[PDB]
Amino acid sequence: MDCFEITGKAYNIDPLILKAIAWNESKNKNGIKSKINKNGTYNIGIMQINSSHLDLLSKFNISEDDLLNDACINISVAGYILASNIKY
Repeated sequence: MDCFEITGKAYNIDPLILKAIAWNESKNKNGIKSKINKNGTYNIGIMQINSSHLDLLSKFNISEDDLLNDACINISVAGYILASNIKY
C-alpha cells in the first residue's frame, strides 16, 4: 500500500482526502519549501506542513530534512496533525 493509504488507515482519514491535500498544496511534489508566509513561517514538503510544528517533531526524531525530502514521513506527520486538535 502507498503511504497515503497506510496513513489514512491509521488515522481514519479517507486516503483520497490526503491525496487531494497533497495535490492542492504541492501538486504531489516532494522536496520543496513554500515562499515564506506573512507571519514568517514556511510550509514544508508534499503536504506543506508548517514550520511551527518542527519543535514538537524533533522530540520524535523527525527533522526538517525528513519532512522536506521524505514523502512518506511528510504524509504520516500530516495525518497525525489533521487527526489531532493541533491547528494545522
